[PDB]
Amino acid sequence: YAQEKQDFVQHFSQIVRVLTEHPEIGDAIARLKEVLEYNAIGGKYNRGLTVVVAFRELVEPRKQDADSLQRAWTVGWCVELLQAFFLVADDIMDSSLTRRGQICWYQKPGVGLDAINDANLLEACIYRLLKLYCREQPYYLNLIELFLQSSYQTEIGQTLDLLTAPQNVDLVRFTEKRYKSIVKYKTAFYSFYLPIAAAMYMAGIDGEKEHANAKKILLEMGEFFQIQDDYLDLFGDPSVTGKIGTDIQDNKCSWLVVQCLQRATPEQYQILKENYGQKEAEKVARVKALYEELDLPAVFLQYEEDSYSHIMALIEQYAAPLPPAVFLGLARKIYK
Amino acid sequence: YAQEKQDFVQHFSQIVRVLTEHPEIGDAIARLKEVLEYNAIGGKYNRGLTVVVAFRELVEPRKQDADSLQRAWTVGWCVELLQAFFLVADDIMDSSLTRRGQICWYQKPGVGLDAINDANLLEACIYRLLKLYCREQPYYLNLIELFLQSSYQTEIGQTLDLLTAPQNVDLVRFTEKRYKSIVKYKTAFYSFYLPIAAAMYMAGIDGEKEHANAKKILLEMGEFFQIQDDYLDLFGDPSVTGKIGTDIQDNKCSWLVVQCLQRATPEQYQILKENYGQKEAEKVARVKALYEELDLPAVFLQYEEDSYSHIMALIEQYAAPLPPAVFLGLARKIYK
Ligand SMILES: Cc1ccc(-c2cc3c(N[C@@H](c4ccc5c(c4)CCO5)P(=O)(O)O)ncnc3s2)cc1
Ligand SMILES: Cc1ccc(-c2cc3c(N[C@@H](c4ccc5c(c4)CCO5)P(=O)(O)O)ncnc3s2)cc1
Ligand SMILES: [Cl-]
Ligand SMILES: [Cl-]
Ligand SMILES: [Cl-]
Ligand SMILES: [Cl-]
Repeated sequence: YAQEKQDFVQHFSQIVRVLTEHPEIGDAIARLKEVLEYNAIGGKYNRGLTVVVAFRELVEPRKQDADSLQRAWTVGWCVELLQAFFLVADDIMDSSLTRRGQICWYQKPGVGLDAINDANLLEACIYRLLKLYCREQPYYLNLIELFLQSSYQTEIGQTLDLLTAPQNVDLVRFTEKRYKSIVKYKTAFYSFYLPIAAAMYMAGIDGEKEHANAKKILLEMGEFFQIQDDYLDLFGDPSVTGKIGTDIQDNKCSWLVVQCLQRATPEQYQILKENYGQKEAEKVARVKALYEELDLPAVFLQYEEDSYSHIMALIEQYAAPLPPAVFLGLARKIYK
Repeated sequence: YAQEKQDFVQHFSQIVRVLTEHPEIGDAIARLKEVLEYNAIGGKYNRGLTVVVAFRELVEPRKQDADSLQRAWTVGWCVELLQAFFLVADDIMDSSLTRRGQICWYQKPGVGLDAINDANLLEACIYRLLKLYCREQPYYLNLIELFLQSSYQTEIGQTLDLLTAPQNVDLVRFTEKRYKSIVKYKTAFYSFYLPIAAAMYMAGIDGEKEHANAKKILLEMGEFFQIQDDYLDLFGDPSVTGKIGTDIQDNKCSWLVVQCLQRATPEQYQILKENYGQKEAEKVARVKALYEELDLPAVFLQYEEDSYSHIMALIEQYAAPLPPAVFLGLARKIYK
C-alpha cells in the first residue's frame, strides 16, 4: 500500500478533470468540483487502494496494460466516492461537527442542507466514471450491480442503526444479534467485500461461489475491524489513533456496551442506564470505569486473538483459488 | 390514462410485497415499507403511467403477454420511486412543511433528518426492482443507465437551482438562458424523457438517433409544462389547481420573474428588488400587481399558443417512426 498510495492520489486529479468537462451548467459543475475535492480527499484511502492492490494480485502481469490499471485506479476511486457519499450524509444525520478533525461539509458557511444534493452527486459520479472507463468491458454490468447492491446494503444498515440508537436512550435495543447485523450491513459489505469483489470482477472472476467464499472471509474481517474501532474509540492512545472518542456521549450501539450488558448484575444495569450518553464527563468517566471494572479491555484482547485464529481458518478454507495473500494483506492492516 | 390508473395503483401493493421479503434486518424492512407507502402514494402518477401507456402504443399487442405488462407496471413504478426520492429530499432542503397538503415526511414526529437515508432507500428500490423484474431482458442495462443518467441530470439541475436562488436575494442570477437550463435538467429529463425512453427500450427501440429525436420533442414539452406551473402557481384558480402558490415568497426562479425582469424600466427593477420574497402579503400582493400591470398573463397566453404550434411542428418532424400518438397523448394532458 505505501508505494501505491502515491499514484492512487495522483489519479484523483484526472478523475476530477473528467468529471468536470452543454456550458449552461458550468456553475453546477464548478460546485461539483468543490464537493469532490473537499469530500473525497483527506482519508487514508484504504478501501480504494484495496481495489488496486487486489487487482494486481489477481491478474497475470501480462494482462496489466496501462488502460487495465487506469481502470483499477478509477474503480478504487469509485469506492472512495461511495464512501464520501455515505459520510457526507451521515454527518448531516448525526449532526456531527467535524470529520477527521476538519469541518463537516454541511457545516461549511452557505452549504447546509444543500449537502444532501451534494451527497447525491457523489453517488452519481460513481456511475459516470464506470461508464467513462468501463462501458466496454465484460464486467461492466457486474460492477454497476455491485456498487448498487453495496449502496443498498449500507443504507439498510444505516436504517437499522438509526432505529436502534435514536439520540431516546434504550438499551433493550442493544443486543449482540443486532450489533452484528448493523456492522455487517452498514460497514463490512462496502468496506471489505466491495473492494475485493470489484477486483475479482475486473479479473474475470465472476463465479457466484467464488464471491460467496471471498464474502464469508471478508464480512468476518469487517466485523472485527469495527469491533476494534469501538474498542479503540475509548481505549486507544488518542495521538496513535488520531480519534478522541465520543461513542459513549452519543448512545452508539458499540461493542463495548453490548458486552457490558451481557455482563451486568441489575445493580450495574440501572447504573449504566443512569449514565450512557450525557455531555458531562463524570457521567462518561463513570462508564469508562464500569467497563474497566468488568475487564472489558481483556474481553477484547481475548476477542482479538480468537478472531485472528478464526480469520486464518477461514482464509485456509475459503481463499482458494484466490491467492491467500489477497486476504492476508488485509488481515495484516487490521490486526496491526 | 383514466382506466389504466386503477391497475397501476393495484400493482403497488405487489411492488411493496416484493421489496419487503436474512430476518435480522426485519425492523429496517418494516421502516422501508412505511417510507414507500407514505411517499410513493398520493400524487397523480402521470410519469409512471406514461411508461405503461407508451409501452402499449409501442409494442405489437401479440408481444404484450402478462409478464411484459407486469414489467411495464414495475418500471412505471420505478419512475415514481425516483420521483419520490427527489421529493423527499427536496422538501428537506427547502424546509418545506407540506407536500400535496400532507405533512412532508421529514417533518413527521421522529423522522427528521433520517429521511435522508429514507430518500436514499427509495432510490435504491429502483435498481432492486429492475433486477427483480428485468435482469434477463435485453434492455436491462439500458434501463439501469437511463435511470442513473436521469438521477444525475436531475441532481445537477438541483445544484443549478440551489446556486441560483439561495433563500440571499439576487435577481442578476435570474436570466432566461438560466431558467431554461434549470427546467431542463431538474424536471424535464426525468418527467418527460425518462418515461417514454424507458418504454422505447422495453420495446427494442434503442437507437441513439431515435432517442435523440424523442428527446428533442420531450424536453420542449417539459419546458412548457414547468412554465405553465409557474404561471398557474400565481394565477390558477386554486380549487381547480389544488395548489395555493408560494413561489414569490420563496425567491423561486420562476418564469414570471424572468419575463418581468426583461420587461422592467429601472423604476420597476428596484421595486421588484424591494419586494421579491417576504412572508408579509402586501409585499407579495404588490408583486402580483407588478406582474399584472406588465400583462404577464397575456405574455403567457401568447407563449402557450406559440409553444403549442412548436410542439406539433416538432412532433411532425421527429416522432417518426414512433406513432405520433405517443407524443400527442402527452400534449393533450399538458395543454389542458
Ligand atoms: C479494506 C480496508 C478497510 C480499512 C482499513 C484500514 C483502516 C485503518 C485506519 N483507519 C482509521 C482512520 C481512517 C481515516 C482517517 C483516520 C483514521 C484519521 C485520518 O483520517 P478508522 O477508519 O478506523 O477511523 N487506521 C489505521 N489502520 C487502518 S487499516 C484497511 C483495509
Ligand atoms: C409526463 C407527464 C408529466 C406530467 C403530467 C401532468 C401532470 C398534471 C398535474 N399535476 C399537478 C399535480 C400533481 C400532483 C398532485 C396535484 C397536482 C395535487 C395532488 O397531487 P403538478 O405536477 O403541476 O403540481 N395536474 C393536472 N394535469 C397534469 S398532466 C403528465 C405527463
Ligand atoms: Cl481508510
Ligand atoms: Cl485497453
Ligand atoms: Cl403527476
Ligand atoms: Cl415472460
